[PDB]
Amino acid sequence: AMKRKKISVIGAGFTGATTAFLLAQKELGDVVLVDIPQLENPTKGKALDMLEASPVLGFDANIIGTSDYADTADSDIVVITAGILVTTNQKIMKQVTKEVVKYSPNCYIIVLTNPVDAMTYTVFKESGFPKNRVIGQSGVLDTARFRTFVAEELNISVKDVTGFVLGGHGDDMVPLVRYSYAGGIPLEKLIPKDRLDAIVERTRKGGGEIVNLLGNGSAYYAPAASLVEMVEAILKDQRRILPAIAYLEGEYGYEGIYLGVPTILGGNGIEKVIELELTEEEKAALAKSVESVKNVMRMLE
Amino acid sequence: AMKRKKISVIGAGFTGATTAFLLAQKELGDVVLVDIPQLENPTKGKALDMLEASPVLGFDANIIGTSDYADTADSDIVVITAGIDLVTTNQKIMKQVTKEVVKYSPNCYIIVLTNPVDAMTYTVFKESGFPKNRVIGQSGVLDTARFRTFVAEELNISVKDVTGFVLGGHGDDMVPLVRYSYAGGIPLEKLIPKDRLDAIVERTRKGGGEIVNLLGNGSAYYAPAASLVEMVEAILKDQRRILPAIAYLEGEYGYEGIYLGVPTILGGNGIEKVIELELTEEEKAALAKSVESVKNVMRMLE
Amino acid sequence: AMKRKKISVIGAGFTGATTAFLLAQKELGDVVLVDIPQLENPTKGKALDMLEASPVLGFDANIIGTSDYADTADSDIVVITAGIARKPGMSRDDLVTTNQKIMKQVTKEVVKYSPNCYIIVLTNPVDAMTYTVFKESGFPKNRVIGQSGVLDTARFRTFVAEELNISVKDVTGFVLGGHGDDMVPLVRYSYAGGIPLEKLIPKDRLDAIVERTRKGGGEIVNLLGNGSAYYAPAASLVEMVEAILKDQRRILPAIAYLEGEYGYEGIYLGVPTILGGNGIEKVIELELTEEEKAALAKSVESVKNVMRMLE
Amino acid sequence: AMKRKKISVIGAGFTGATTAFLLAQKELGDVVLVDIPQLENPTKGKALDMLEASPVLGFDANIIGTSDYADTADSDIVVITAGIARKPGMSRDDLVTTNQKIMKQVTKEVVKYSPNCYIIVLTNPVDAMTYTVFKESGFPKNRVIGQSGVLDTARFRTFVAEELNISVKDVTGFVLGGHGDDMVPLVRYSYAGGIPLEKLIPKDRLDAIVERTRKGGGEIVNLLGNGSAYYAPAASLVEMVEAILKDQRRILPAIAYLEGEYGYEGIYLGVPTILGGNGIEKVIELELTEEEKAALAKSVESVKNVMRMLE
Repeated sequence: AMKRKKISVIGAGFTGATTAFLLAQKELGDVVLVDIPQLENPTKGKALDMLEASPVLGFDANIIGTSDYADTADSDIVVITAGILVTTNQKIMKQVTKEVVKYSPNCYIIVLTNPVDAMTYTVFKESGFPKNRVIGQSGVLDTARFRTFVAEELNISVKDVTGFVLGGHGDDMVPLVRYSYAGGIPLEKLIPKDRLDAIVERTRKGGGEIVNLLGNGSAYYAPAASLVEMVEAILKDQRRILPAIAYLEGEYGYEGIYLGVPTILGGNGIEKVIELELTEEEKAALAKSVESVKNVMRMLE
Repeated sequence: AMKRKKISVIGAGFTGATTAFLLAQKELGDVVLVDIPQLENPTKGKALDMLEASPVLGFDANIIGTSDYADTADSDIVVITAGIDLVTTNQKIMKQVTKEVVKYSPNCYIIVLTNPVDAMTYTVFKESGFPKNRVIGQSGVLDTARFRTFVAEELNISVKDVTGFVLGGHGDDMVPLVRYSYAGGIPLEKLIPKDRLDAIVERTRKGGGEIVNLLGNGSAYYAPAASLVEMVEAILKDQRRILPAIAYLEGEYGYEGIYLGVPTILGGNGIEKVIELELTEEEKAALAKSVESVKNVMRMLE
Repeated sequence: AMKRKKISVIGAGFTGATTAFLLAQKELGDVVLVDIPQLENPTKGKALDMLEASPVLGFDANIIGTSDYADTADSDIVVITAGIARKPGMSRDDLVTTNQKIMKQVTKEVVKYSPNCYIIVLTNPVDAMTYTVFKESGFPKNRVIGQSGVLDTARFRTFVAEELNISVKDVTGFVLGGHGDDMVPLVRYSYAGGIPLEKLIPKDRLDAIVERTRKGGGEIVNLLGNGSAYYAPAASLVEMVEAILKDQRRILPAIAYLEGEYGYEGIYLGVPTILGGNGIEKVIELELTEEEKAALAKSVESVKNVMRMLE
Repeated sequence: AMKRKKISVIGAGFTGATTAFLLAQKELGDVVLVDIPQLENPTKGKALDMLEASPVLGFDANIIGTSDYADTADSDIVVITAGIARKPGMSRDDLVTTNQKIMKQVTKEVVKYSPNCYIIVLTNPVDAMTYTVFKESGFPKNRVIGQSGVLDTARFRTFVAEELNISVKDVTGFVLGGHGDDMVPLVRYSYAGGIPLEKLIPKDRLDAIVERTRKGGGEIVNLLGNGSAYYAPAASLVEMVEAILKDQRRILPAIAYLEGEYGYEGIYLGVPTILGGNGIEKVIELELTEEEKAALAKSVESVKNVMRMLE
């Protein structure tokens, strides 16, 4: 019998709630929205509010809020949005992963939780899943901001701007501006150095730019979207080329780390890590980024 | 030259924000999200966050946050979600918002959410000087949305094949016609026993409070935002939908000078027509009771 | 392993091609367009053209033309659109028997390569052709459906929308039975925003709308000069495909096998159904007036007449 | 009052009809499908069939078929798919001269009823035919556009995607100039997820892909047997219509009028453009290599040779 995909979203804060609504809207599957029992009634309210929107927006999807992981049973994909001082989010990543793993042993996992490289590593180790089934989000969000900033600079559709991002957020980000185009035209040909360097730099600070404006909590629209593109690529077996936080076993000359790298995202999750020839400057830039990744993994208990 | 539609959403709370995002995602036009000066930076941050989603979700829409009504200039539609003596308080906000809105957008259609929507839409109507077709309240679409959700759960069918029919406002002011409510065209009274169907009707009456009580802070925002977006799309794309709307009556149902939840044609001229149904004597008594409460709330205005 | 739904479309004429293109556009799954060996090249050419559109319209769906039914293997759904239109001089019997032989040959190949698929039939006359596919397939009755009532309600809704100047989205039609003289419409279960149409459209004009629905297929035939409708038939197939693949549990009229519903058994008939992950989840049985019962009896009489032309 | 955009499609062959159907489906505005008085009934049949699909696919749009250009009055956009394929006995010159007359006759009617529309031309040879529509209309250059590069990039991306086994959404092609030998593809400006295709595909198979792109139109002709591509050509036209109606400011390749760009004047040429609410907002000039400059000059000589065939 034909049955809908089941997707569970852990964390019913703004990113989690938004991701649940975007998945249901696209009819990608039934959605279970999970958070802690103290937040049970807010979570139920959000999900039911979302379900009450379905006759109007015209999507068929079930949406339930819960504090019981039993309801996540046989999820095809789980999206981890929980957490808030790295050990804080490590222990949450461990308690969550254990519960997710029991009810859906065959599930794929996407981790938003900061810092993503280390939090996705924890979820990988604790799960005992193969490496293709545990992905973190980072590069798509940085790519999204960079594309927004270049589209504003050139006054062109964001559809025709591409960014290229290895590594994580802020100072850990390794952008290849030489693999960044407008309609396939290298951006170094279109935007003078000061303004381009200023866009790379707004991309680094992009997460903080939103926190500072809000005054409380962090970004949620663009992060939720980023998670949803990654989920869609798996559920619809799209074999997208997307930057993902993936477990390395020799690629770029590193091993036993999660790093932000170009991947093929398909029905098996990470189909493959793509290995690029970097310039000496990019190699140097990435080596620095990885040292920062090792620096956080050693912060783990 | 081909120009995008412009929509301003007043109120950058959860309903306002969710409405702006849904409008952009549908490529219905450029979106200006407005609130008070004290909240300007939070408004810009929500708007920028939404726009930064656009490369991933793959829509071309401009989203900007502001506290300056000049950024709302030449809006095709404005959605009022601003608000929280509830009547007396919100009346003040509606007069002040509407005076800025019409200054900058003299030819716009206005859709009002703010409760109580019957008295707040009346206040926007009188303050604006606009003809009745251009000043619209949201109520019944949201009530019908909950009703259909509940009926879809009850029968285990697509929400797409469930119809509700709702005159008047929320809760006890709601005048449902279950004889005009269907699953795949089949009267629900044929498919759901009376005890469960009255429970669904009562659940619809209370539906707004049910979310408020679960959230603990604030009210529903997803289904309200969707409800608003369905009405915006009907006007912007000139669809001539039959939808329940809070519309100004000049004779219809034997009432005049009030806004009331009634079935409407919604198109490019706004409310094209208020539809007049033959009501049974019970349904006329229910609607009179509902109108009594509307007049009651209008007698708290100044 | 998350894997894509697979849909085979049998028949590469205008309705088949349009159905493949719509299924792919909606990313409902990978599409295999199938026709006879003699048309292998035109079938591959239409499929490659559709595929070449996918980057521009922005959908991930694979579309291939073929005449090798091995390429249909593990299809979740198969849409049969193959069959003959009548010519001047052709007996009623010969039209039925020719199309019956196609249905048998196609079904044998389908069930071999996709023994677990759902099958949706368009081929005229759809009651006797869906019956034929059913018997040949050995499938349980929930997995073999015909299309008829969706297309009739689509024309009905188009005419009503034009009469009232409102969105087709807020108009509903309700039809039992097949096309033309065999259609059994229920105007009393037909609405505009939930308002009974008999309260909104005067009897002469509403009666004319029903009649235009009856002749709806003929009207497109006479305008085109050669062949029949394809856009609205194609869309009608897609809505039924989507109901199943996305387990929507839609209420939709379908050509369903009856074992007692409405007082009939051993036949396919247009009836209201719930369409979902298990195909026909339920044939819905309504309280019919005495006139509607008599019109459905005369419609079943035509179904049984055509079933008696089967070899 | 909010009023729908209005698009007229000239020619009710497979590309035109498919274009009309895709436009309606996207709710981009009301569609008027136009052909000659002789095909009025068939044009009306196709338009009615498409409109009767709209309740099922859930789109509100008016679609009419006509032979009366008065029904095109006040179009925001007009798409020209009309024109003749080469008859036996006909030279290239005769094919040019014949379609030139159709462009002129069509354009006269279009501008009489839609003095402010944007015009997009499919008709081959598109460089010389867009030029004809430009000069007959008396419109500014931003308002008259041909389609070519989008279709070639669609075929290219399809071939690259099947080579690398990845989403067509993550492949880009970059083509200057027209179809066949006139095509000037920049493989160095062609990527997968931003990665140059030269670093992912071996030269021999990349060369075969560039060659398959040149022959792409003919591969479809040869498979079909009796007509050319329609699905990818219609989709290409629709992406360009959408960029103008939704003022998207896409970077898309288009047949555009040059006054000095790449050193060329007084010709339409396949070039990268910004396409938005003003039509061609800008022709983008690239810094080309000496080989690329030489290839474009050869392609431009092909464009000038055809332009000399015009009367």
